[PDB]
Amino acid sequence: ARPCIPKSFGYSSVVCVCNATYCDSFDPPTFPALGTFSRYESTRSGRRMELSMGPIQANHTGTGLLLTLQPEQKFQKVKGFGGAMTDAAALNILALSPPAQNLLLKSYFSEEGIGYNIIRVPMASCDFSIRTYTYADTPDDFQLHNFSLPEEDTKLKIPLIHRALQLAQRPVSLLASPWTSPTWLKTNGAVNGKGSLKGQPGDIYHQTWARYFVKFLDAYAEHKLQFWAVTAENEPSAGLLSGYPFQCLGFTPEHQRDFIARDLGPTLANSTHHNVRLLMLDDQRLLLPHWAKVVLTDPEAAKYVHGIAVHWYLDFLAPAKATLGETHRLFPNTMLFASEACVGSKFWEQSVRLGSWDRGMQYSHSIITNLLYHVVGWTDWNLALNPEGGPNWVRNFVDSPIIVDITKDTFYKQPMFYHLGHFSKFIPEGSQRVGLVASQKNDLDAVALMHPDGSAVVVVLNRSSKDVPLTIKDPAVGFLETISPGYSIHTYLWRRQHHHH
Ligand SMILES: *[C@@H]1O[C@H](CO)[C@@H](O[C@@H]2O[C@H](CO)[C@@H](O)[C@H](O)[C@H]2NC(C)=O)[C@H](O)[C@H]1NC(C)=O
Ligand SMILES: *[C@@H]1O[C@H](CO)[C@@H](O[C@@H]2O[C@H](CO)[C@@H](O)[C@H](O)[C@H]2NC(C)=O)[C@H](O)[C@H]1NC(C)=O
Ligand SMILES: NC[C@@H](O)CNS(=O)(=O)c1ccccc1F
Ligand SMILES: NC[C@H](O)CNS(=O)(=O)c1ccccc1F
Ligand SMILES: NC[C@H](O)CNS(=O)(=O)c1ccccc1F
Ligand SMILES: *[C@@H]1O[C@H](CO)[C@@H](O)[C@H](O)[C@H]1NC(C)=O
Ligand SMILES: [K+]
Ligand SMILES: [K+]
Repeated sequence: ARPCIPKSFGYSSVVCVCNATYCDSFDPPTFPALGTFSRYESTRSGRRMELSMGPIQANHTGTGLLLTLQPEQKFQKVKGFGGAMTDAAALNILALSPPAQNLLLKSYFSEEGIGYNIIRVPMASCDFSIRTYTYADTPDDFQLHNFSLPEEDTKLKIPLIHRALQLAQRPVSLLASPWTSPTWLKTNGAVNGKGSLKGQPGDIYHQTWARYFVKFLDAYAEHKLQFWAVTAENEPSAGLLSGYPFQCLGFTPEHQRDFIARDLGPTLANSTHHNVRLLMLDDQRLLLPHWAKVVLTDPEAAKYVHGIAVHWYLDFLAPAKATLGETHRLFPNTMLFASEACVGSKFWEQSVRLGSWDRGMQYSHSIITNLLYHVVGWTDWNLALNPEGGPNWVRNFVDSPIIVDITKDTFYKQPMFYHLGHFSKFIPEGSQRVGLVASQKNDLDAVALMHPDGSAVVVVLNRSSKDVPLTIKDPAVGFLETISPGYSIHTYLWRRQHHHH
């Protein structure tokens, strides 16, 4: 509908520049007729989700690389894609003028944008906050009579969530996660540092903490927001670490098991919010499968846990087959969901690299890895940051797919935004991953899914410098002759006519 306005900041690719009167956008989503495919292309050279169409052909005479769709080989159903409405993201979005705020939110949540259908909401403050607070800071209030939402929620986050929901045609799911409890429930009496809930699961401290979740859901329900899921704690391993710099609450896996079994599971199930799903872990994948074994081999905890939330720190390496693969093998009925991903977190990495194609490729490669290892969704971290990668009260700056520059009333869409978009826009909730088989060894990364209405989507990532000709075969439909240019990502969509073999 409106093309990217590119700008270079001296990194490998460009950002797209948006402001109070202009942002790139798509037309309303339409499928090509039977016999035609749609291709959306982004390239390092600067193409940004450019649409082209081609014929599906009955015949293929070539002998080069063939990717054959396996539409009856079915894997996981997809919950969706989105990102996090932290205090930092809310402050950056609202620092824009109302026209630019609108264009930013449309970029993410509308059908003329990339179709996000998940928002992660911190329960009170985290590092991406400028004030440290919980919802029940008044000490020894075990019945939580003074629980209440501050303006960070009522004036910033809740109104923005409502605006996102109005722009979305897809139903949006909210996920909530706490970082710290009130300090009077913790062993160390501080929001950060090494410390856990006082006492033992099943006691007053633990019962109060579980009740805080229900008060949170109650308070958001007064504002007409309902949650799809909650996690039992953001990064429970972090609060076991001496000197941890920001809000945390430490649980060993046995502690989380007992908390869920004795306190959180029973309290949620006894509430009006009993349909809210509970996700365990909410931490890095190398804690799996150990954490899953500890929690899910206890039948009393197991009966409360709907899924396992995992974090992706894209600056780091970790095995996927031994963590996500093994967890799926051992616990195939417990969904895996990626609840946070970020890049640029190491202190020595420039937090915001405007126009980094490499960070874009890290994002899409991670998403493909995630989907090939049975994960049902992918959630980015902060929806928007400033050019420092903040604000952040401990200076823990990081990158974001949208960077806001208040001094120019401008925001910049990073390659990461488009890499994520190649998935979020084209994979509706309820899509199912299907198999995709290469005829010969090759350098491409790819994934195939089927929409709820039977349509096909294939994402093809080329992290190499070399242009790779290829053909996609859909046994029921025909052949798509294409090329994967060096340093590109493509999404292919087509309708699948009924066909008998
Ligand atoms: C927002 O950005 C747009 C796009 O860059 C600006 O519009 C451009 O302005 C230059 C300078 O006058 C023109 O030469 C271009 O033709 C314009 N392009 C388009 C597509 O309109 C616009 O001025 C900016 N708006 C604000 C409020 O700063
Ligand atoms: C389970 O939830 C019910 C909600 O009905 C709680 O029952 C109420 O508890 C409050 C005090 O906490 C009383 O003022 C009400 O009279 C109770 N209502 C009824 C209908 O009995 C109950 O406390 C919860 N149980 C837990 C958390 O163990
Ligand atoms: N030509 C295939 C090869 O390049 C690997 N790509 S892949 O199969 O898509 C893939 C598998 C596992 C994790 C991430 C991945 F990207
Ligand atoms: N994982 C979420 C947690 O709130 C920490 N925020 S962060 O963006 O991941 C991060 C940034 C900089 C340095 C270290 C970090 F962990
Ligand atoms: N429209 C949102 C829907 O839930 C799925 N969208 S879609 O089918 O992948 C699509 C098709 C054509 C053009 C753009 C698209 F996004
Ligand atoms: C495909 O091949 C066969 C001939 O072997 C025939 O159906 C047709 O001529 C070819 N072309 C198309 C577009 O079907
Ligand atoms: K309060
Ligand atoms: K950094």
